[PDB]
Amino acid sequence: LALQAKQYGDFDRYVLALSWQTGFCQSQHDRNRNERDECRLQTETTNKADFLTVHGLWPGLPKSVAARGVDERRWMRFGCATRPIPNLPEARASRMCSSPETGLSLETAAKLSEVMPGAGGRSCLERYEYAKHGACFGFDPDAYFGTMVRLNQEIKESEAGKFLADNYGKTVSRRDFDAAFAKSWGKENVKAVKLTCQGNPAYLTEIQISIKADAINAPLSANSFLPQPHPGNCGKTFVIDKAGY
Ligand SMILES: [Ca+2]
Repeated sequence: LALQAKQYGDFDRYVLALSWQTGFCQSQHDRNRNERDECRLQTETTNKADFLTVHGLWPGLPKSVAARGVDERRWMRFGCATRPIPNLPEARASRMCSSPETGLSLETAAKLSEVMPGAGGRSCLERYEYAKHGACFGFDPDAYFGTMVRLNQEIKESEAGKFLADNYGKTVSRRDFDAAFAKSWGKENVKAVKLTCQGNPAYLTEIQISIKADAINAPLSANSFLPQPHPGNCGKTFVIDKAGY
């Protein structure tokens, strides 16, 4: 089904936030945070591209919301719980299972789990994600999570995903990562990607991709992306973190 906002649809972009799952787990470990079940075993996998998981799909600041004194910072911090609007219940990162069950179908839930290891169970990442980024738009949860799943697949199967797999555990350059993204998606769209790194030597933790709001329901092409000014904190080279701490 098509992902469509019922209200507040006047935003420019979605950010598809993809974790480099091994690096995410590495960063939580490095910062002495309580280990998550998704991370515990440091389980290896045949297609290393499968470590690129879905963190979320984040609408940008709606113009209606911006008009009420809400800036980017507030929007990023609170999403659907921004005051004075949309002012839906706050999603708490420390208590993700306190957010409502999303009502996603069992079929969608199982597909989601494959690419979002923290979905469901007593982890509930998808509850938190929908509460912060979807509930106030009235997104259909199946359409919303199905879209995340599809987009993640598209990235994974692209030259960008193959680059991560082919360079698993290695130091890569932004130059070469960008060339890989460009191969699939166009040189003009390299700047639609923000890369986040942690640690020293720095390793990849997240890939954020800016997509035109009006393009979200189409398979990704050179026309789907919204380049942005912020490349992220990864610097010129960084490590594609391997499973294990
Ligand atoms: Ca690691």
